[PDB]
This record gives sequence, structure tokens and C-alpha cells, in this order.
Amino acid sequence: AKSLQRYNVEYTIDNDLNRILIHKVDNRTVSINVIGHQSNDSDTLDRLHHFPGVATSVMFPRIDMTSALFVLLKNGAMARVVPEFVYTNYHVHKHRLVYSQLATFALEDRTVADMVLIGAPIFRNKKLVSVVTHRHDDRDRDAVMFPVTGIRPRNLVSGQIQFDSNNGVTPERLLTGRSVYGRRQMSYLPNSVGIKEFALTSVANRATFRNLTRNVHIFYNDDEIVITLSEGEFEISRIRFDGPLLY
Amino acid sequence: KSLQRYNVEYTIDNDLNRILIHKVDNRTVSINVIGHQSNDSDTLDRLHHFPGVATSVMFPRIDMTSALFVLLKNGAMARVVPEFVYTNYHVHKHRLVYSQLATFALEDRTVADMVLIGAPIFRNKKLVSVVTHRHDDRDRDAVMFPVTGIRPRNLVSGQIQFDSNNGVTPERLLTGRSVYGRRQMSYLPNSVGIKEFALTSVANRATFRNLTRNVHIFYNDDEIVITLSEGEFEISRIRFDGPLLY
Ligand SMILES: [Cl-]
Ligand SMILES: [Cl-]
Ligand SMILES: [Cl-]
Repeated sequence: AKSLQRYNVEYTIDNDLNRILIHKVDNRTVSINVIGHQSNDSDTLDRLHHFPGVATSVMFPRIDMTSALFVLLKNGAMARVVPEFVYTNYHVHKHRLVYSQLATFALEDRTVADMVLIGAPIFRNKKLVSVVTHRHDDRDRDAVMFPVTGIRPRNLVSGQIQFDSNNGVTPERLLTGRSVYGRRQMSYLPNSVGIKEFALTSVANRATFRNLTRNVHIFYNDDEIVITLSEGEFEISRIRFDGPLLY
Repeated sequence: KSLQRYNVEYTIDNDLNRILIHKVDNRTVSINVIGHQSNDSDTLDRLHHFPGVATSVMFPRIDMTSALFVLLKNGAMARVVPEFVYTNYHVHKHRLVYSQLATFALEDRTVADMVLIGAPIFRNKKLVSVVTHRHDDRDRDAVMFPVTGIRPRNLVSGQIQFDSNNGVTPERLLTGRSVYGRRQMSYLPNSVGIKEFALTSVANRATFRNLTRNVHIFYNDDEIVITLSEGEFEISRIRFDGPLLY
């Protein structure tokens, strides 16, 4: 297999897995690995930059929500896209959650969207800035949405959380009439003790939960994301910011 | 005797240059402007906490385009638009409460000096928040006033429980340094340098397990980094836009 080239990127197309593999950037060998929401926990990813959905030996710089980018298509042409939307994505590697709001572009033409392969280079002023990781067919917008992973854009939030649990992180939809405390979402009144008594009881009993297994939960709806870190049932921390969550 | 404006009953305290709100919506309330560190009274525990306040009344979400009216010491009101974003925080009983907040600016310092700590802030003739902190943004040459309450859309809020009795003291992130956990360091030694420090701390994670939890807030004009650490091991970080109200 001989490598194709575009701008500062040498790559190949893998038709079995329907992916693009980047072999060189700026004239040297790189490792750019698209991760699902959960990595394989390989030690060799430890020494790479992590942004949601990717572990990369190459820095992905900050983009804004107004400048045009060019994403490489399966046929060698490129699509001009403006990442003016905001979606949140995440992955877990070795008991560390990496999450961020990310600038996100949309493709209304699903013929073009199907030509965008996992791992496809995303260019800004003829230099690689990111690669295609995840996609989400948005019902309400009737468009396929593509986050552009990399360094946190201005006006958005990113973070990381170390936890203990081996089941990883699985986001859960926040049901109507429920509020979150720690690991749990509950209605205000009992039935289940109810969120107000639970939160008060968990805080009062802080010392019994000290040093127990740390769990991270991600509660989402269309409008809001809540991320909590808990030990036992005690909520060590919470973060709240705008959805949508790419999931 | 109490003064009354819209749904609020209040008094002006001249000795302390602050406004005390006694009633909202025909009932007795407790609205307490907190510094960056509360006195840790148990009576604040059952109140709503938003940065700089503990309040028995809900402060609803505001947007950054609609007009608000802040009550002045002379009984008149200033029309303000909270179009700016600042971050504020306070600590109550080893819990940090922080949030980006919609913030208005007063360029006229004579009017700003008529805005008192605790002054009611009105939206459509109903209390929505109160004046808490202010900041002379000598860059934009205006006095900035956060409007504390529920996190506005597009902004971030959070809370972190920690152990240390010394509270949280923000620190300016110096040029050429990067943060890991409790520390900001340059990349190369002279100490150990942040790259070597972060790797060693992550490798030695189990040696810091269950040690004292500290929260640090690292800031410059453009960015705020908030970390939670046990010993030197960074449990979590969050990064978002400055400025910090401090
Ligand atoms: Cl590049
Ligand atoms: Cl981060
Ligand atoms: Cl919060």
C-alpha cells in the first residue's frame, strides 16, 4: 500500500473498516487513534495527547466557531465546513474521563456525509488541525453533526476526572421530573427516598462514604449536561453546562 | 421603617453602606451576601447558594441580552444589560461554589458608587438577584457587577467538596507555566518542571490516595483552571474562559 498525500498529511484508505489511517504529518511518523467512548486502555496511548475521541501524537490546535475548515472525502475532494455548532463528547482511558464541548460542523447532504470516513483529516489553512472522530445524525436539525476534537475552543468548557470504577462511564438520560445528586437521579418526593432527603442524608453521612469507590456519571438531556464525581453516594463535585451530548 | 419597591421590602444601612432585604413576595427572607469565604454558619446550609450569596429565595436564570434594573441608594434605578461574562465563587463549609455569571458594567463611577452591596436587581418589576461583588476592570475602565443566580445558558457552573481548612485562594498563572494538580511550573526544572511532575504524580497515584483534598483556581485574563487534588495527585480539572472576579 502506497500512501496518498494531501497538504502536510500522508494517509491511506482502509475499505474493510471504512476508515482513513494517517501515517505521517509534517514529514514524520505519527500515531492518531480514534477512540470510541472507551479506549482499549493500552499503555501506548498514555504518552499521547488526549482530546475527546482521539489519542494523538500530534497537537490539535484550538479552532473557532466561525472560520472555515476543509474535511477530506473518500474520493480525494474536500468539503468546506464551518464548525458553528456546539456538541459535547468524551472518552475514558485508564479510569480517566476526558470530556469537552467542541466546535461541531453539520452536513445536510447525507451523500457527502457518507463520504466522510472515521479518521479523515480536517484542514485549516492547508494544515491538519484535527481528524473526524464521531458523528451524530441529528433528528431535529436533519443533518449529520461532526465534532472537531482538539483544544477547548474559546467560550467552551473542557475537563478531566480520575475515577475508580471498572464499568467505565455510561451516560444516562435525565428523566422528566428528576434532579441529580451524586450517582442518582430522583424525583423530589419519595418513590426510593427522593432527591432532597437523599442529598441531605448523603452529605450528613459524608464520613461513611470517604475513600469508597469513585464513580463518574453523566446526566443529559437536549438542554443540559450534568457531570458528577462521587465516592459511595457522596457527591464530591458537579459540573453543569449546555448540551447536546454526542451520544 | 422599611422601604418598599416592587415585590421587595428593604432598609439601607448607612453605617455599613449596604441594603438589607427583609421581605420578598410578602414573606420574610434571608438574603446574605457572602465574601469569597463564608463564616460557615449552619443557618446558611439550607439556603440556595450561588456565588457570593446564600438566599432563601430562588434567583432565576437570566440571559445576557434582556435589560435589568438595579436599585440605587437614592431610590432611583439604573437600567443595565448584563452582557459580559465573569466568574465568581465562594466557599461555605469546605464546598466551593463557582459559576460564570452574566455581568453588567457601569462606566459612570458616581452611579456605581450609588449601587450598594445587597441592592435588589429587578427584571420585569420582580426581584431576580442582588448586588454581591464588584470589580474595577481598569482595562475596560468600568465597574463590573456579576448578577448571581442560576447558571445562564452557554455558561458553566460547578461545585467541589474539599478538605483543607485554608479555603481556596486563587492564584495568577504566571507566564510560561502550566498547571498540574496543586502546582504551576515551567516545563523544565527550576523545581522539577511540570512535565516531570505530572508524570511522577500520576505514576505514584496510589501513594496520594485519601490524602488532604485541596482546590486551586489558576487564572489569567483569558482562562481559569480549577483543579481538585489529593496530596499532589490531580483528581480533576476543568478549564473555561476568564476573567475571574478577584
Ligand atoms: Cl498540522
Ligand atoms: Cl481539560
Ligand atoms: Cl452547579
